[PDB]
Amino acid sequence: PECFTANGADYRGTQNWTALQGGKPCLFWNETFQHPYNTLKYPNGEGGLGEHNYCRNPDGDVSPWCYVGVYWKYCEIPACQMPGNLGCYKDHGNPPPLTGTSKTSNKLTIQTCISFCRSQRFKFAGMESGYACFCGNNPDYWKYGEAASTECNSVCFGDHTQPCGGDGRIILFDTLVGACGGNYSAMSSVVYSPDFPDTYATGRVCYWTIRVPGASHIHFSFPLFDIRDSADMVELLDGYTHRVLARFHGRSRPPLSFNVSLDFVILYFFSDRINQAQGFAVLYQAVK
Amino acid sequence: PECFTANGADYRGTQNWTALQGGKPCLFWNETFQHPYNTLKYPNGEGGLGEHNYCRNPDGDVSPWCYVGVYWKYCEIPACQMPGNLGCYKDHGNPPPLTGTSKTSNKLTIQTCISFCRSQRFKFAGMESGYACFCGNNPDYWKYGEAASTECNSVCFGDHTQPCGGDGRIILFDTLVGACGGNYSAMSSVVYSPDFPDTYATGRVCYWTIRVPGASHIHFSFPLFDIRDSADMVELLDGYTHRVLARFHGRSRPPLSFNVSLDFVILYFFSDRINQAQGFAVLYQAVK
Ligand SMILES: *[C@@H]1O[C@H](CO)[C@@H](O)[C@H](O)[C@H]1NC(C)=O
Ligand SMILES: *[C@@H]1O[C@H](CO)[C@@H](O)[C@H](O)[C@H]1NC(C)=O
Ligand SMILES: *[C@@H]1O[C@H](CO)[C@@H](O)[C@H](O)[C@H]1NC(C)=O
Ligand SMILES: *[C@@H]1O[C@H](CO)[C@@H](O)[C@H](O)[C@H]1NC(C)=O
Ligand SMILES: *[C@@H]1O[C@H](CO)[C@@H](O)[C@H](O)[C@H]1NC(C)=O
Ligand SMILES: *[C@@H]1O[C@H](CO)[C@@H](O)[C@H](O)[C@H]1NC(C)=O
Ligand SMILES: [Ca+2]
Ligand SMILES: [Ca+2]
Repeated sequence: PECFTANGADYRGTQNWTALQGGKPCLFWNETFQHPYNTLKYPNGEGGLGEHNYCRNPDGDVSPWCYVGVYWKYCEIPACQMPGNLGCYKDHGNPPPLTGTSKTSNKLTIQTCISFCRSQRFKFAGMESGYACFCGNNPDYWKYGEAASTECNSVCFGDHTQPCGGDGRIILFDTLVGACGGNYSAMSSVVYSPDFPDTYATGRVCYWTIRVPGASHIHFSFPLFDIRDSADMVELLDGYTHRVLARFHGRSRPPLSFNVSLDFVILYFFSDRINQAQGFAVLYQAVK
Repeated sequence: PECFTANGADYRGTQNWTALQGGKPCLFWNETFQHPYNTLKYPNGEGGLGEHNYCRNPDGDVSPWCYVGVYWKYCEIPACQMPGNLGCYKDHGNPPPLTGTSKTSNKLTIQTCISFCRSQRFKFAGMESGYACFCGNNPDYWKYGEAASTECNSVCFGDHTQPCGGDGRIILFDTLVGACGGNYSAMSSVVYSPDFPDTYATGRVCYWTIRVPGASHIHFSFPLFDIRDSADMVELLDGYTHRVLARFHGRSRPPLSFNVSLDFVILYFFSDRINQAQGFAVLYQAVK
């Protein structure tokens, strides 16, 4: 996976066509001087612009894009799909792709939808048309077929940096995403900060247990780590002893990655009441 | 103040009469071998027993006591009254000492009463008879007079380690006690962990601001510090910069005391979801 955000703001791969099939080539960011976004407005490489023509998302749009009057287009990047975004699917009406429950909200975000469905004990949450939230446990949310991820790019009504599906198009998420806690026993998975992909709420204490029977060690990486405060903190505890193995906060970041020689770890997050930020994504991989 | 707990479990002063006036002298704990409590059952000085006859509370009774068939008695120790316990007062009925609101609860504790009143925006909370909670903003809760603190020693129905008043006797607390947050501007005050004097709840994030216009420094001491986990933590932040000045947790305790050369500090507490403990009491004293 090359993206651990919902809008691929963290994408830093080398796709430079709007689509791998039938796409247009991207312009170079160090020559797009007519346009708002180019390397001269953003020295220091902010949002990943540089001396290339690779798809990027520097302005908080819903997906990566590039300059190509249609002077820019979204890129359809298959590897850029955060873990837990299960895809964009067609919704032909009756029955719907998820059959559990639904609501509409003028402030819908991915997480407010996810959160609504999770509450009600549903496995899957789907957003359509920017404002409609569908929940379900149905395994066959793909019933009407997959759609290009670009057909799910309506802005969420509550957050314009986030995609919320489309007309007859539903963007699907596992409701574990951004839960405040959870048990993980898979060989490898990703854990997101609470409320992800919204910024994390103030005053959260959340922990997740990672227990992989038979592991000799577990490898941790933090492909996303955007925690604001010395007071916000992410901690890994030894599961058996509760000893704090590592403490990360806004002023002491994680190495690319590191290994813990345990089969049982507890990841804790504490959020203060000062400033919120995008949060984190931790990828763990157990090794036998 | 010689006690920062509600039952004086932390009292370590030298009173060895049950009362300073008309009292009986206490027996020595290193010769009370008939009794459950003595220095041979508790080597390592637990609950402050040693080679003395000083009032102590090693068994989680509601107040300090000593051996003197009435073979033991509570001690009436004027200095042992935690900051925010405003005293024990007479209640002669109509009108009551606090006139705001009331409830009864089979699980009453000091904090559940305090919490109920605070919620409703009352300054004062009072417990009577072990089970009755009274709230009020009335300044004259002392209207019927003070009583010996020993007349307020009914066990709280929800916590037998805590006093909850008596028949016609009300024990009074400032509702700031154990609040999850607050602003302090006094020259000196005490801040307690959340839910104090109950053990702190799991999953709390609380902060209190101490801002004393014109202070050159603020002196902090921790006369009580009973935090269980490496994962629970108390932190002091610079108010202007939010820099974490000191981090204390279950495995790294505070010095007797220390000074911060600021007029503006934020005290933060984070409580994990593993084990709770009695909590803390921080005494600050600003200096000009
Ligand atoms: C895409 O970028 C690569 C550099 O990674 C470059 O070799 C190639 O010229 C690019 N293709 C197009 C059409 O820009
Ligand atoms: C921008 O950078 C590319 C890749 O190095 C370079 O080939 C190109 O000529 C540059 N264009 C300008 C206007 O700097
Ligand atoms: C972590 O785990 C693997 C063994 O599975 C090891 O080969 C690799 O070098 C380790 N990485 C670090 C940073 O220790
Ligand atoms: C009280 O204890 C003090 C020691 O601090 C001792 O001098 C004195 O003998 C005691 N008085 C009584 C009656 O025990
Ligand atoms: C206990 O300690 C006191 C104070 O030191 C001492 O005077 C007394 O004789 C001791 N009694 C016994 C039985 O050890
Ligand atoms: C703290 O403050 C006072 C000045 O008000 C100073 O005299 C005292 O020595 C200080 N204590 C510590 C531990 O610095
Ligand atoms: Ca924060
Ligand atoms: Ca704890």
